This record gives sequence, C-alpha cells and structure tokens, in this order.
Amino acid sequence: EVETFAFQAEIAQLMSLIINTFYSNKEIFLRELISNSSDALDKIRYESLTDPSKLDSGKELHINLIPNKQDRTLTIVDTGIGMTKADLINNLGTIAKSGTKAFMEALQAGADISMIGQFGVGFYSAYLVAEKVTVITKHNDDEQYAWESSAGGSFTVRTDTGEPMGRGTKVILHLKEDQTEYLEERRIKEIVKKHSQFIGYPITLFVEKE
Ligand SMILES: COC(=O)c1c(O)cc(O)c(C(=O)OC)c1CCc1nccn1Cc1ccccc1
Ligand SMILES: [Mg+2]
Ligand SMILES: [Mg+2]
Ligand SMILES: [Mg+2]
Ligand SMILES: [Mg+2]
Ligand SMILES: [Mg+2]
Ligand SMILES: [Mg+2]
Repeated sequence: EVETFAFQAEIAQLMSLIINTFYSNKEIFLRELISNSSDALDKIRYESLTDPSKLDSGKELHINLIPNKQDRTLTIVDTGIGMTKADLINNLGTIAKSGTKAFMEALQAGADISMIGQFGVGFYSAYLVAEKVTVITKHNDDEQYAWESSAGGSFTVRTDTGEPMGRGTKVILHLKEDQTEYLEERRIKEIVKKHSQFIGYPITLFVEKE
C-alpha cells in the first residue's frame, strides 16, 4: 500500500524555486542534512537523559555518509530520534509552511539560498542536487516508513520492508546526472571540512570498491 499526498502549496513553491533557480553553490545541501541529523541525534540524546531505555534501539549516536556510484546515490544515515508517520506527512517533522514564508520574506530582504537552514526548511536544499529523494525512517514505538518525492507537487509514504534500521533516518539522494561530483571522496571530505567540521557526532564517510 503506497499513499500519495499533495505538498502544501507553499512547500511546492519552495521546491520549484530550489529546482529552477540558477545557483552554483549547491554544496550547501550536505551541510543542511548533516545539521538536521545532528538535531535528530540531540533529541534522542535529550530524551535518553530521563528514559535510558529509549537507546534500547541503538546506543551509538553517529552520522554515516555513503556514496554509491553504481546507483548514483549519496545517502546520509543518522541514528537520531527518527520520525513517526505523522511526522513524515507533516513535511518531515518541520514547520515548513511558516518556515517557507519566513525564508521567502528573507530572500526578498537580501538573503541568499544558503541561509535556507535558518528557517527550518534546509532539507529541501537536497533538490539542488537530487532528482528524487527517498527518506527511510524508524521512530521508537512506530514502524519503519519510506517517504519519497521527485518534487512535481506530490510525495508518497509506505511501510518500509527493506533492511530494518534500529532507529534513525536515512536520506537517499538520487543525484542529477550532472551532480556526480558529490559521490567523490575528496569532494565530500572538502565539504564536510568546510561546513561541518565542528559537528558533535562522529561523521564516517564510507568508501567504495574501485
Ligand atoms: C526535514 O529534515 C530532515 O529531513 C531530517 C533529516 O535530514 C535527518 C533527520 O534525522 C531527521 C529526523 O529524523 O528528525 C527527527 C529529519 C527530519 C526532521 C527535521 N526537520 C528539520 C530538522 N529536523 C531534525 C530535527 C529537528 C528537531 C528535532 C528533531 C530532529
Ligand atoms: Mg538543522
Ligand atoms: Mg544506534
Ligand atoms: Mg552503498
Ligand atoms: Mg508551520
Ligand atoms: Mg505500505
Ligand atoms: Mg570518515
């Protein structure tokens, strides 16, 4: 069973802006996704402060970056708090309608696209580099779900029967054919060093067989 939903008009507007605006500094997508992962890790950490059994689904708090040149995907995995089905439907746990408005008002007032994260909607910068994004997520006491969108005004949610994750979120970026530099080890390392060098969780960049 696959359910199909329409994006709210403001989010669809945001996504078509991101897809169609000429903007060369595309690398900021990775900073925004790692920062979102860090926020999700903070939240399961905080909750474990009073209920340590919330770490029963996995005690290790980390971020993995997995390039796959064969599939042309870059995947960002975290063991953060994850998302419920309701979270996914509510724009992946974001206040995206008010955030998009405040991002718009700021764009009109002398901001550039790189500030997107200050308005809570940094996730959508993924569409600077990805033609399709798949989000696999597992929250404690809910099932594992897969969210997906190639923009165009709609997204899908299904129960995920793939590899069970213990807890957390996997963002799978299906890269545009001209954006494969983000699969290169030295390029990913350069971006992480430039924009994410002080994140408070281990970031492991996986390598690939030649
Ligand atoms: C829309 O962002 C994400 O796609 C995203 C991510 O890339 C990595 C993640 O691990 C998570 C996650 O599962 O957060 C539970 C999300 C979705 C939630 C989210 N939306 C904006 C920021 N966040 C992270 C967050 C913020 C406040 C409290 C907890 C977590
Ligand atoms: Mg963030
Ligand atoms: Mg874990
Ligand atoms: Mg792989
Ligand atoms: Mg809102
Ligand atoms: Mg289903
Ligand atoms: Mg590494």
